[PDB]
Amino acid sequence: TSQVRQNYHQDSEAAINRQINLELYASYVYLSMSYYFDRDDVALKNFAKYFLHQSHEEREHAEKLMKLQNQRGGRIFLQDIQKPDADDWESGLNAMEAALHLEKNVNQSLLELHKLATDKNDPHLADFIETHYLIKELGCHVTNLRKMGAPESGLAEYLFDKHTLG
Amino acid sequence: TSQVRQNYHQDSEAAINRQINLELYASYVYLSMSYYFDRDDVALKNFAKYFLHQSHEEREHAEKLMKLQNQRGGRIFLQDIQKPDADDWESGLNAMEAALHLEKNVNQSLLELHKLATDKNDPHLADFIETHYLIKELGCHVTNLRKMGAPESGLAEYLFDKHTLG
Amino acid sequence: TSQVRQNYHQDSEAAINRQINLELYASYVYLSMSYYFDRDDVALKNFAKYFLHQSHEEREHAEKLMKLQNQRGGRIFLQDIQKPDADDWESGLNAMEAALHLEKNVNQSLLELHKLATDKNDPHLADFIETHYLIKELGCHVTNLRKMGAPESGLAEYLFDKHTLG
Amino acid sequence: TSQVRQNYHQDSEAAINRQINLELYASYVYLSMSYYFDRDDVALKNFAKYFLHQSHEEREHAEKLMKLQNQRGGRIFLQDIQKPDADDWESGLNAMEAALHLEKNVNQSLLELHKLATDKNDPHLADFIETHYLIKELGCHVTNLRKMGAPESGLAEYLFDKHTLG
Amino acid sequence: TSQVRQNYHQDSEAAINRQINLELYASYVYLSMSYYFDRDDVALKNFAKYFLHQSHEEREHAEKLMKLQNQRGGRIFLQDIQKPDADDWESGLNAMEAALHLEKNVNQSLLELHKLATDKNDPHLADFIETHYLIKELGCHVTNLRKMGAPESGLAEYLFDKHTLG
Amino acid sequence: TSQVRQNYHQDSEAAINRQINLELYASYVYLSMSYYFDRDDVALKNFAKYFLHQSHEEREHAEKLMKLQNQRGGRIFLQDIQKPDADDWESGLNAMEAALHLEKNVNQSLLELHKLATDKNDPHLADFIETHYLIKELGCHVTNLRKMGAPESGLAEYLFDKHTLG
Repeated sequence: TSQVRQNYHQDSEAAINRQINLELYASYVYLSMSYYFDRDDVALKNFAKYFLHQSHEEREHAEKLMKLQNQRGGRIFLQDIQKPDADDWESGLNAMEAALHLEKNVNQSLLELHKLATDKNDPHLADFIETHYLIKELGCHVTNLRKMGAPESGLAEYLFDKHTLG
Repeated sequence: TSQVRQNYHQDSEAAINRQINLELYASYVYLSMSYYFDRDDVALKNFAKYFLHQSHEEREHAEKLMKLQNQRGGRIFLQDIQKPDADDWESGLNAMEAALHLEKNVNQSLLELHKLATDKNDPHLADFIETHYLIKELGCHVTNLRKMGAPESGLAEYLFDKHTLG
Repeated sequence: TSQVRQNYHQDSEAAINRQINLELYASYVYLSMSYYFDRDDVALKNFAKYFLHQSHEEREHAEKLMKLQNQRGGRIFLQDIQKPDADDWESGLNAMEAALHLEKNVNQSLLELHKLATDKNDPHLADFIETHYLIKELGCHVTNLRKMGAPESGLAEYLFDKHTLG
Repeated sequence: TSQVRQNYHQDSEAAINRQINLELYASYVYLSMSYYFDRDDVALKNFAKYFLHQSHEEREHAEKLMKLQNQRGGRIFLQDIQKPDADDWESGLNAMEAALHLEKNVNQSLLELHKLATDKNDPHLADFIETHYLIKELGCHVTNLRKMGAPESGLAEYLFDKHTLG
Repeated sequence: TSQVRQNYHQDSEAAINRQINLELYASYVYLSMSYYFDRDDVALKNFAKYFLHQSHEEREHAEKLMKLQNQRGGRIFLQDIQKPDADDWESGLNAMEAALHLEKNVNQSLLELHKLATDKNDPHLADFIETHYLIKELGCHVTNLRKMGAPESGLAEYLFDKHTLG
Repeated sequence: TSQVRQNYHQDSEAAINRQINLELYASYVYLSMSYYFDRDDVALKNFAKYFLHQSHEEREHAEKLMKLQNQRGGRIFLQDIQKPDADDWESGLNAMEAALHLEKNVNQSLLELHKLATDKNDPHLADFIETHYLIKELGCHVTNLRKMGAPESGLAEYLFDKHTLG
């Protein structure tokens, strides 16, 4: 090629295709986590709308990644989206850790992306990718869930529902 | 099975899972066709902001099914989300006619859903596709693009962009 | 054929149109009666403003069906609007008795429509019609008037005009 | 017849009960013309707002007359309202021009009744005619389309649908 | 038959009189359930607001039918209103669970009233069922109390008394 | 048992409960009647919106007794709510006539409840009752109607609706 591209590598153009999927995955996942806490033998809305909100949130990420190609110049190639690993997320504490673990791999994907954003001397790519993500909050809640009665306390969670997910 | 269920001939619960996927696909394909029209060798923002905005709405077509599952008593099984057929489309009219067939499909599996539902005695289920699943539109856009010299008269597309999307 | 026709059967399409020549007949009837009461020599000034609104808000049914046909892919085939029965409407209940009578045939045709709307298994049709038009109220005007002494008492007349229809 | 009747010929009235039958027909035609442009294969919204609007405005045009009758101590004698004429109208251009002829006709009948007003010195009858009626505006559209590429250039009666009817 | 009665079976009516009396019983229980908690030896003001609030809504649900009955031209025939069933209800958990078993009952008598409608095609009757009824909320409640410790844990049905009924 | 019991006797307690089932019988009776006038073949809308109110504010007396009961340490032992005599309520005053005739037996009971409150020298019960429920208003209405010629003058009926019940 287009009249726009310049200093943009074919590798870099493939990676975003890769992330565009991975971030789309996470939306699928959190989506999957969101309605598990909406079903009655769990009944933990808030946990619901928390994950639905992280689901809408990574549902973007991509959507801004797709802007990043239709702007650096590349072409967006979309691949299927995968069903999640589980289907009964056991509990609040389990979920978060899973979310906890899902958000690392997502970020690992980017950490090597900037490592590709430097090896191909793309500063307009050596930006934008470093500041829209990151974990740790999803840590914490783990500690906040660990030290309580989770995932036993069912009581330790219905309280975590109000005073940290309200 | 669970505690809320009653008068929910499982057979339909299976199908509920299938719209979930279906409508998701819709939201995928519309996601596709949305960020092609942001491509710089197309640059048709409004066409984007339209498809970008049909994707979000057929997504919540599905979000507002996974709520119907839990509710009537069911259980939500997700599956992979397959890519669209392209992977990057042809023209506004081509995109338009596209959704047309697509929404005709996603509507086909619902009038195929009223039946089975309009039989297995689920007055509940009978009144949540009856309240808000409808396409007509598009079909009436298709017309507005053909008659104007689309999909070649690029001037037709660009004027359609500012007047029936602005 | 039409590009958005789907599950829309021809028996249906032709019976809609047969219903539009009813819903424009009453409008003409309610119009016919609205201005028998604007006559200087009975001059029930509300019964005039009442049946007027009725002819108005029963030319809106027939319109909403025209919005419907055109939305289901159909084609519209209007016919002559016959003229009501008789030009002198006598009095008050007798026209209220007329308007009752008239509403009931309009109801019975829609019941012949919906009964036809579940033979071809149309969800969209059968949900559109049933969410709108009924009747009763006039039932409680014929009574009142028959209960007060109408129509044969002129003081009964004017009072209901001035205390029910204001 | 009547006590209020005065200076009103037979003759004048009958000449009112046939201009009502006319103004009525015109709305029935404007209806037929407005919903023609509400189809899925025509797709002109502002055309469908226009004639529907003249539809009501002639509805009223016929009503004022009605009251004129009773005010004149007349007796309205309603006849059947005839269908069009046309179902396909069938382009933008070919519609107004059939309304122009439609409007040049109804006005032709105004003038005769008014000459009937001067042949009976019915001045309260004349001043009803020369207040809020007549054509032209259709004309200046008719020219506008032709000058634009109708009916050969759908892009014409499109851009006329938004630039003079929005 | 009655003048407004049309397309209404005996049979449908006498069913309404057996669904009225039922929604009626549905309120009485809630009262019995509200003021149970209004005791000095049970001490949950929020539960007490919550079944007294249901008690007010099922009564409305009962008034809604009366009105349809007559509106259908039916003749309401009231019966005794039977008593609970229970005076000690006799914890938070156990109250909910009998409210769930209760709501499933009255909904059962809806679904068979609805199917009653289909076996005659009574579409005005049918739209009164699928608009403003059903449970779930009681489902999604019972779980929470269970998971928290109820009835083995007054500290739970206390805590649930604020954090989901404040 | 009880810990807030003191100077509350068991003739009292068992007479309070007896009084609630009185005051719920009134509600049921007013409710049987409100939707009597809602019948198409009487339709005195205000008679319906009044007695409907009476059935409220006499379903609210009974509730004000349960709060009292539980306050004074007691227990609530509700019973079957017997049904009103006759489903057809004749006319306007006949319903009014009954309506007084029925207040005179809730008051008569209360007056019998009070004499029990001084013979056991209760102040808090003897003050709560004498500051709430009385009668006569209806007394004036039975007269007005009988003065006008009710019920037998349907015109005396409907006016009283409009000028006194509105």
